[PDB]
Amino acid sequence: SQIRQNYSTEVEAAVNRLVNLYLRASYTYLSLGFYFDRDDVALEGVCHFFRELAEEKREGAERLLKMQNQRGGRALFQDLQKPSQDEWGTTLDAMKAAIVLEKSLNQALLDLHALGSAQADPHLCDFLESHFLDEEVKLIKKMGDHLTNIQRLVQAGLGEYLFERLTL
Amino acid sequence: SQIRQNYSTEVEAAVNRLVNLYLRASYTYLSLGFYFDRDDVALEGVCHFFRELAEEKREGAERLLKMQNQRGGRALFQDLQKPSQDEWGTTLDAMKAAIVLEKSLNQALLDLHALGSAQADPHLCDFLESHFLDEEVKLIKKMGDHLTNIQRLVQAGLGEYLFERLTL
Amino acid sequence: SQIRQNYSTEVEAAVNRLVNLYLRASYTYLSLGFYFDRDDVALEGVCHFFRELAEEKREGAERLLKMQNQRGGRALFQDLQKPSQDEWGTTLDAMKAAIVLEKSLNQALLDLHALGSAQADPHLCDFLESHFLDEEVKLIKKMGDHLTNIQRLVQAGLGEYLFERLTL
Amino acid sequence: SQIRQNYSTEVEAAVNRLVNLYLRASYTYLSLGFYFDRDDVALEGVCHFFRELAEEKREGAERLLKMQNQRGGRALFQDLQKPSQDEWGTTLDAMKAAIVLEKSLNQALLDLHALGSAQADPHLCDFLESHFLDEEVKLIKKMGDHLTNIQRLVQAGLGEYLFERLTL
Ligand SMILES: CCc1cccc(CC)c1O
Ligand SMILES: CCc1cccc(CC)c1O
Repeated sequence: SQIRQNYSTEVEAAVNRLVNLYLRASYTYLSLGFYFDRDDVALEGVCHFFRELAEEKREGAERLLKMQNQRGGRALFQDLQKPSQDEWGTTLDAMKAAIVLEKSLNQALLDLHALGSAQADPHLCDFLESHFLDEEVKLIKKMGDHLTNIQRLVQAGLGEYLFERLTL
Repeated sequence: SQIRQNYSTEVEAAVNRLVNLYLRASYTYLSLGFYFDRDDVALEGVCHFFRELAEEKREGAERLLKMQNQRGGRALFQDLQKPSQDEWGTTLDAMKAAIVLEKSLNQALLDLHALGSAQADPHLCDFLESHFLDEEVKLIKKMGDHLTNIQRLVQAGLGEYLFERLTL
Repeated sequence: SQIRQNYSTEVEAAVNRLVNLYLRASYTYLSLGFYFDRDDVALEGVCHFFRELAEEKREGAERLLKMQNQRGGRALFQDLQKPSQDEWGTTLDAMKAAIVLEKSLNQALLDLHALGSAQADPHLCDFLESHFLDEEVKLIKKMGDHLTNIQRLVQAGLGEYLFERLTL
Repeated sequence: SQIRQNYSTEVEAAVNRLVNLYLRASYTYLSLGFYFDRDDVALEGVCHFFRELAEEKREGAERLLKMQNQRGGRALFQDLQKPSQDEWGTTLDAMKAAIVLEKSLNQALLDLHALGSAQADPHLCDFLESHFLDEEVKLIKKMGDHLTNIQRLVQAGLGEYLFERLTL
């Protein structure tokens, strides 16, 4: 590549893996969103919360792909595994599954930053710090806050309704 | 009729029956609306939800009558049977009765579409698809969502109040 | 399902398969878009054309999922197969691959409409006609027009540049 | 210096060298710009592209000098070597020379970031990441894209004209 400079094959490969993780997270949230739109679940604020996360994770993957090209790396796509569940249980179950998911993405970001640091690739390090690391910390904080309020509320049916109406 | 073309006596008669069904549905919802306005029931969001449905079903009947004339059919009116109940119980009872009602109207629409298909009357088929079939599916989806949230909420008095205040 | 009416298990299953086909088409176009953003390919109008198609096909899948829930069907997601190519060749190769893809989606839509017709499901028939069948015919017409102009232009390098600058 | 803190003599000296490299790059682009304004070359979009780069590299040097003073370092200026060529050949030759130049500046930035990291000078590391490293990666990506389109176009005279008219 005529433009490629200081960009290791190890980072290029890890960026392609992180793209797959973000697209898989987007797919998981798409499934979560539509589950809460079911007529027998019917929590529209929960549906909107997850649908908006599907969109954020998709945008995250496209920013990584744009960066891959900016550095002269080559995008390589793999299958997207279907989400781990077909039905997601209560808002509480779903928010616990969402935090598990986000912590895995954050750990993948931290591993990639560690690789870029070892490879002495400061553009990559800065890119992650600028667009991903702080967004994940803020999102995990918000989910943890939601989890705490959901738990304080669970008359489990009444608590689920009020959280969706008054917080989401 | 100088204008009548491809419009069978069977469809003309079924359209007149469907007009009666819609006017009867309007009347049912008028009764439901005023029941929830009773000082000893007093759920104003429920009253408004049903009153607005009375108006939609009346408009539905007038659109069918306009179509009957546009095709050269002849409107024939019958008695409107009084609604099946004088008192409608809880919001839950009422919303279950409303979904029963809407499913009967949807089944009458589907039967009429089947008749128009058999009679090779595409204007009729399109008319139903354009103005009625999707509106019924959306309305039944909304009622099913309401029923699910009402059920999750029923401290039955508190649940009824909160649904009327926070959803309707 | 309390709301489900006239919605066959065969249509429900075929809608879930069509969702997977649209998401796979979105993924293919995402790959096509980023290939044309490569520094050694560098045709930005081509990249934008495919990126915008990725977004349309994703929206198509979400409209199908919303309809599945509106009818009381249950969304079931499968793996998304990676796109069939890692590198897409010239604009001409890519536009030929895009038309192949769109014709497969159109054929899946026509098969689903045939199933809904056989199952006497007019809401489904109308839904496809309203949101999908005409959009596909218009898109295939546009791609065929692009293919004809690309072919008339291929001094193959000069022709590729001018098409991207003056048409896209 | 009353304000100097954690700022090593090695970084201070390297910043002064990087100022000289940026001013020399500005001078090179000034020469490139005016060459394309020659009546016997006459590619005004190329001239404007390089003139605007002369201005960016000059601004880059002034930002480094402002930072040198903010840290309590002392600016020391050296001769600016004249650009390496008096005539720059075709747009293609010139864009290849520009990418060579930018890669040398990027490598000097990466070396300075490595020095700041070794010296445990995070303000310097952040300063480079914030104002220089991403700008260079974006500029090198853009030049690589231009180089690819120039090459696809070279009827070498016609290709040069069309690139200047339709891209620049
Ligand atoms: C944002 C929803 C979504 C999920 C999974 C895969 C794709 C392909 C672009 C997608 O758009
Ligand atoms: C922006 C053009 C330019 C080139 C080289 C040197 C100087 C001195 C400021 C200059 O302004």
